[PDB]
Amino acid sequence: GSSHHHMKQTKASFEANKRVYESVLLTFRGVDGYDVYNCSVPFFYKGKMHIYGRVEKRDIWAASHVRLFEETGKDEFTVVPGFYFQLEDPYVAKINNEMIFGGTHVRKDKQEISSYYGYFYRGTPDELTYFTTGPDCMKDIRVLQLQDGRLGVFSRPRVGCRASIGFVILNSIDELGAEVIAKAPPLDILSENTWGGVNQAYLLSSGKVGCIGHYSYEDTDEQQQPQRVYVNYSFVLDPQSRAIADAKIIGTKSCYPPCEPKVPFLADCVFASGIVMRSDGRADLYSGVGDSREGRITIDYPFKVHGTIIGDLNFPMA
Ligand code: NA
Repeated sequence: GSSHHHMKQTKASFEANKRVYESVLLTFRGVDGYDVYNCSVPFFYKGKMHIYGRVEKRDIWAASHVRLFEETGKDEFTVVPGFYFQLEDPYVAKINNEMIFGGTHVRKDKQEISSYYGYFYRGTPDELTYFTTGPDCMKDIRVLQLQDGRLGVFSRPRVGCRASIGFVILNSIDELGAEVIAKAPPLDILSENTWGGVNQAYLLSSGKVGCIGHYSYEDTDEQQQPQRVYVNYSFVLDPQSRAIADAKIIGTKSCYPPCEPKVPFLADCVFASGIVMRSDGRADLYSGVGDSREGRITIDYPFKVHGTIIGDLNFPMA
């Protein structure tokens, strides 16, 4: 698809000191011959765990779609007939008891990518209605509902080697559009020669925002081959002061079971999906692995000092 054609020391510390309690790859049924990866966070609908997956052949020129899957066994998901989107990298949020769903839409002219943008949909998994679009050539836009009911919006401008995560508060999802996302001011998250993005935002009991995302940079492996490193990253935003706290690596490719990446320069790449709280007080971190599989690791809850999650991703029928 679109992506395929100091943190280095922080990562080496993480690789030495990591606490991983469980480690699996997900099995997907019903889409044989496609890879499934870079999913949404899992959510609940009709009493069942579901996830949206990015569905794409291994070939770097193959185009992505998104399908809905339902949990049919432990770490086993079966495609739900009847729901397709022409998108990459799907993601979900709950705003006023409604699903907001998004993905990256790729526009082509004479078999080459001409533009891409975030498409946003609202409703429930049985019927999602496309309603707004992000700015030209931006991805990694994410929303959540804040403690006062307003809409937090994360942007992610990226032009060559200049990238930032931005953030703006809107009154409601009815204001979400290209110009307000484009004008979101920067947050102090990404360093020079790095990139990254929010994948899933959570409202915490303190009123702060717990972010699960990715942090990325260029490196060279032991065999002196190029790698675009992607790590699972967390931080906590204070939406009033805009201060960033407790920024840290929470997962890396070595945490998940071994698997072939889509291309050789994604051998140390994981693209976060989100966390699900467990019966044992730990977090299940779901992630894309090598732009080819979806994995799950059990980790310490990454927002302990800033509070527990407010609300859930259990979606009511319309
Ligand atoms: Na991407």
